[PDB]
Amino acid sequence: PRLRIGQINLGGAEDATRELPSIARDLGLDIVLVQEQYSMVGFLAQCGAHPKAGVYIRNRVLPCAVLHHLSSTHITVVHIGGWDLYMVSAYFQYSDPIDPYLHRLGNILDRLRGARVVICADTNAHSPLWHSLPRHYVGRGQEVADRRAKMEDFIGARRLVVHNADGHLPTFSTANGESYVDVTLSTRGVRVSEWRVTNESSSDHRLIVFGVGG
Repeated sequence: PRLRIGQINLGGAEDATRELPSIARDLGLDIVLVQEQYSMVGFLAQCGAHPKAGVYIRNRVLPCAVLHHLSSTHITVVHIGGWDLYMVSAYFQYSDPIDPYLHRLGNILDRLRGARVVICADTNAHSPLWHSLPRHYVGRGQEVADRRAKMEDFIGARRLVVHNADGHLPTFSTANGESYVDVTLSTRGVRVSEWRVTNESSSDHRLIVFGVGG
């Protein structure tokens, strides 16, 4: 009927990474787009020596192709056969300029022009688009403001849809407080349903779950 997707930054923790299979089984997730995984595990599609993004395919039989020419350590691109859907897991390194990542994503979207694409990214950016509070993106310095602007400009230029729904738990919780930096986007036309933030993961980030159609 519809694919069940998970999105989660694992904080580089081995335990949070190793608990994914059980969570996927419990919630019936088909695919989980991860960031900051403990890469030494063996159930993740990931690229490079020290990947910061990856894709976990709970059911191996599901036809899934990792697009090598479009993937890198921080952005993993896969194509799900049958559902004719491209999915992207991305990690925008905290404290580093966001520009390089947007250019990379832009190139990916250019090469996948006309296709159905879903992007699960830890943007480490704050915007009312994904329900960040005013105190998260206003009065927090020029970098936060610039990062927000660049992300919003990108989303607009690429005509992408933000699926994060209002009224849900913050996607990131630490000692400094709670924030919303994990975003679920897609090209126009892709139907995303039941989007929600859960407390299934032991990571400081909260596992996002949603469904996508064929």
